[PDB]
Order: sequence, then structure tokens, then C-alpha cells
Amino acid sequence: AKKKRWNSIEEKRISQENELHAYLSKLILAEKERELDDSKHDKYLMDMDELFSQVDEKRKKREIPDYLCGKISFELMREPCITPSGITYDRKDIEEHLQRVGHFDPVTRSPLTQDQLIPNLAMKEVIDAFIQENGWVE
Amino acid sequence: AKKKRWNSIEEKRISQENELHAYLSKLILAEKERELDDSKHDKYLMDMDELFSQVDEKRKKREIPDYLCGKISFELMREPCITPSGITYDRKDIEEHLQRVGHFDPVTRSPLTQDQLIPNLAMKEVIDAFIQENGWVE
Ligand SMILES: [Cl-]
Ligand SMILES: [Cl-]
Repeated sequence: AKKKRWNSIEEKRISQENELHAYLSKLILAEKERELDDSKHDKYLMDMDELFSQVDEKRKKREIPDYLCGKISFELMREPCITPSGITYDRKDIEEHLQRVGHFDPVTRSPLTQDQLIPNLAMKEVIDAFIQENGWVE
Repeated sequence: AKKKRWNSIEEKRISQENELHAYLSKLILAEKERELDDSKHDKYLMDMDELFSQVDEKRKKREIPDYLCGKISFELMREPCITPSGITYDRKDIEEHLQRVGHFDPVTRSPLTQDQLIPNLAMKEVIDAFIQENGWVE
């Protein structure tokens, strides 16, 4: 929703990392200048860039694990529930299927009814911990 | 086991980060010297340290999520299976309990028998992805 504040917070971060990265690349090159005025430096620059480049590669984020998404909704599950076949779906989606499509396990075809659905408490914790450590979500 | 190779691989990393970190702190201070020879630099040093300090704070690792551990084994689950009450245990541990302790859900006390155990396929994927992205495990 109005959670566009995550972009603002990371805006201030990205901004500082860029300033630090430029500053550091300046000191380096300048040193290379002084040295080649009287290289190993070129290597320090690569690793130095890679360091900031990596802490930016993971910033690409948007990588919502597929194993945290429903088989029906194809997206992060809010209420993960498992069937007796061991397949986890998002409650709203599965209860939708069992009421609109039919009384069968979307994947195993095994006979199924809403009352057999079991709350996957463990998965709910995994997803919650995921949504916390990853504000870009939602 | 002999997977002590993870310590060797990260040994080479940690070693390079330290060398880069020292080198960078040298260029900085030297610059501060030249400036204070004719500070904002002190701030660049803090953030620069924090940068390497952070990529080391997470290296503390050993943080095996509790929600990935069994209620009985109290440790990373190899074969996560859920009960009809929605509680996930490691197979070996739960089947041990149902055969040595009694036919009841360790936490909900609800009546239980090995044949009711359901394989928590979703959790198995979560843990597998965890063991991969974290070699220090095992
Ligand atoms: Cl789903
Ligand atoms: Cl357990």
C-alpha cells in the first residue's frame, strides 16, 4: 500500500553507499597516480567495486522464493495450509477451488474437502520471518 | 563431516576482505593527513569499517532458525512431517516418540499414530534451500 517508505529508506542507503564508493575509488586511483609517478591498485579497485556491486546484486531482490508461493495463487502465501497429500496451498485459494472447482487435490487429484485442510503452522512462521527480514515485500 | 572445507573457503575470503579493509583505511587516513596538513574523513572511515564490520556480523552465522528445528529434536529437521494438529516434527523423532513414548501429539496431546503423519513437502524445500545457501550447516 502506502508502504512506499521502504523505497525512501533504501534511497538514503543507496545514496550513501554510492558516495562512499566514489570517494574510495578516488583515493585509490589517486594513489595509483602517485605510484605510477615514481598495477596492484587496479586489483584493489575491482574488489572494491565488486564489494559494492555485490551488496547491490542482492538488492535486485524481488526474488520471492517459489517454494513460499501457492500452487494455485502462484504467489506468497498468507495462510498456508497443507492437504493430506502433503501439498501446501494458500487457504483462500484452496477453499476457493474446493467450492468452485471440485472436491479434489489440485495436484494429486486425491479426493479432498475443506475440513481435511491442515494449517501449516511451520510454513506460516517461515513466511512471517521472510516478510520481516524483507520489507520490499507487499 | 570432512566438510571443514567451508572454513577453508571462507578463510581465503575473510583474508582478502581484511587486506582490502586495511588498504582502504590506509588511503583514507593518509588523505586525512594531507588535508590536515594545509574531519569529514573520520566519517568515511566509520562507514567504511561498518561496511566490512556488517559483512562480518552476518558471518557470525550459526543462526539456525528455530522455526526450522523440530519440537522434539530441537534442531534442523531432515524429514519434516506435520501432524493433523498442524505441528511439524522431524520424522525420526516423532516416529520415535509414537513408538517409545505414546500415541499422542507431543504438543497438543491429541491422539496420534504414525500413519497420520503427513510429509511437509513445503518445509522440506525451505530447509533444502537453507542448507544450500548456508554451507556452514552440518
Ligand atoms: Cl495456492
Ligand atoms: Cl522433532
